[PDB]
Amino acid sequence: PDPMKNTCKLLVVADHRFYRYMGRGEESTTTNYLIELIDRVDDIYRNTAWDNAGFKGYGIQIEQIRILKSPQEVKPGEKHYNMAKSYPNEEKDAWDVKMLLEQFSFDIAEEASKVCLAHLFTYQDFDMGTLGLAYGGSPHGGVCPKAYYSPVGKKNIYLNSGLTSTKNYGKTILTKEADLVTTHELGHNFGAEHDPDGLAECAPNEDQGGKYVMYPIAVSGDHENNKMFSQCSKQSIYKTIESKAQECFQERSN
Ligand SMILES: CC(C)C[C@H](CC(=O)NO)C(=O)N[C@H](C(=O)N[C@@H](C)C(=O)NCCN)C(C)(C)C
Ligand SMILES: [Zn+2]
Repeated sequence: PDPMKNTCKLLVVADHRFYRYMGRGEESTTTNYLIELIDRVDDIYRNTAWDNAGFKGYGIQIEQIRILKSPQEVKPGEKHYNMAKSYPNEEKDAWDVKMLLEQFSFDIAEEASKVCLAHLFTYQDFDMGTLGLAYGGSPHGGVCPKAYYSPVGKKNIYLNSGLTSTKNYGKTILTKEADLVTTHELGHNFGAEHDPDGLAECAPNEDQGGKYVMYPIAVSGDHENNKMFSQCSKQSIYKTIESKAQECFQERSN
């Protein structure tokens, strides 16, 4: 690994929802939560041997934390990821998660072109227990800004983004749970797809340590494998990490 290029710098954004409900309406409380979360998530990444050998030391660090203290005032018909109402159903507490990710990508496109990854932290109750979403490892996107011209948006947007909500079923999720969501979404950004039941090695039984972080069904984090990447995820991220490090990875600060 190139110690000069082993860290994916992040642009972390907290919308007014997160600021109010998670940060208690205080910058200090909001940034502290995020700084500590990314650090724990980083511990997972830095310590992972993508090649089960010496290809490790790769992780994430926050470059900028943007805090949107109040909803984004918009003109009728116009939408923004930080606006007060949910879209498309203003009656629901949350946006359709997919449309929200696209909107976030559209709105922070300018800032996203200057970073390895952009991650939105919000506080809205997504339907059917969904906690987050991200580009990369699908059916393109992920680490390092890749342009995509949006016909509807009339500009280039970048697919190096993801989001995490710390609210599910009417309550704030446990910090141990939030860590898992971000690790999983960032996992997608790093190229990992979900672990398939078809490969036991990548989706063990509860008596074998449980499932790994990229399993599609949320894992409380009370089982051993829960906060680790399976061999399937490792292989994917390993392939991705190589062709990408030189492109946008930087040197770890500290
Ligand atoms: C951290 C997890 C892995 C993220 C995924 C979504 C995903 O794959 N993001 O990239 C999720 O929220 N999964 C939900 C989940 O497991 N949520 C749990 C809390 C749930 O609703 N469990 C009860 C089922 N009614 C689904 C969509 C499966 C309901
Ligand atoms: Zn997923």
